[PDB]
Amino acid sequence: METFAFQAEIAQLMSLIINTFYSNKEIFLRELISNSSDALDKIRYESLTDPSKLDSGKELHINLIPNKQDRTLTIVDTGIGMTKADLINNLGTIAKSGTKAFMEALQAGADISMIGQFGVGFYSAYLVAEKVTVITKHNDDEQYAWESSAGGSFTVRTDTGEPMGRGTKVILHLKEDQTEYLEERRIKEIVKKHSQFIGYPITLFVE
Ligand SMILES: O=C(N[C@@H]1c2ccccc2-c2c(-c3nc4ccncc4[nH]3)cccc21)c1ccnc2[nH]ccc12
Repeated sequence: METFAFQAEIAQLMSLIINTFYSNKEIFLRELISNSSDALDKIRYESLTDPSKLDSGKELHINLIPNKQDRTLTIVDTGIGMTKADLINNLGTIAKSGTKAFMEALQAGADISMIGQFGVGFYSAYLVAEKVTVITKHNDDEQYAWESSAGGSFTVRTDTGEPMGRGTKVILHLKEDQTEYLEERRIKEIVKKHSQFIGYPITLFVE
């Protein structure tokens, strides 16, 4: 397991998300489902020129998996996934420019719910999670696990878990006071409100 330091910009954004008082937290699901949808679009478009791109799995879907025992909400997609380079360097670049843009928009009057317009909606996960674990598999790399509980650092290591084929799993280790997002009625309510038109089947698992 390797440990990396977040750059100043993104670290500050993560702290604002965790410290700022904001009641409309439910938007985190909309943002994560949107990112899954985008990743699914990417692998699908690539498969149009190179069909073998789907040898690692032809199904294009999104699964929402709540687990009360572990107090986690997992979003799983069979999208393009992320390579090690994406996890450590590429997305670090996007996180910096996106954070800078978003922070300047906030001082103007932009709301936290507009975070997705700046390419850093992923971080809205910290509105409800104390820790986020990302398990991902890209065709050009091996399966990796990225993880961070804020505090200025994150980790990356090869994942020895169940082989995914291709895609991304975003595991949200929910804060003690945010367990409503593990309730079937609550999740269904949110999906219908913000993601009813996503072009991929969204299956809400139950327990
Ligand atoms: O939302 C997605 N991805 C995010 C992301 C988005 C924007 C900026 C950084 C990061 C990041 C980082 C990340 N943030 C950093 C900040 C600084 N340095 C390295 C960094 N890596 C680490 C893991 C995951 C992610 C995503 C991509 C493809 N399909 C997906 N399906 C479901 C999510 C998903």
